[PDB]
Amino acid sequence: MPGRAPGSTLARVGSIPAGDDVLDPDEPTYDLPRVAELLGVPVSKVAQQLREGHLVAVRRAGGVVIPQVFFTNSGQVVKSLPGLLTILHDGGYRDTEIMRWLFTPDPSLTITRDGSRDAVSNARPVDALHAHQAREVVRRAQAMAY
Repeated sequence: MPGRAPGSTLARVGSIPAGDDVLDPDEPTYDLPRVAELLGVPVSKVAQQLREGHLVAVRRAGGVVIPQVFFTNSGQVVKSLPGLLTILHDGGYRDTEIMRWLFTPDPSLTITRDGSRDAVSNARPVDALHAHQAREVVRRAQAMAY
């Protein structure tokens, strides 16, 4: 049928919440001053990234942190990461939910560990995206929402 969809622009911007820390506190994390340090930008620009749906932050004990793993080994944001956020944002998934599936090692996932050559069955999808095996993560994101 002739029926165009008025969904030309996806809503990839909104208010991204910060709530329950999914990663364990011993896992490497970034903090607002540290990200400001990393990108060479003010804290306010870091907050803008968060407002633009480029990055996600969670709260541990009271402090707001951003997992190291959201940034590549080059200290850059993963290109398709705001992309996953786009689909999950449209699906109405909160910060805690995003990291939920993302930090859960999947038994049916067998990927090579980032930095390594070897394959790990039942690994965290984070290593997949960090090693540009992101498509499986995008798939998992899609399956999680739509």
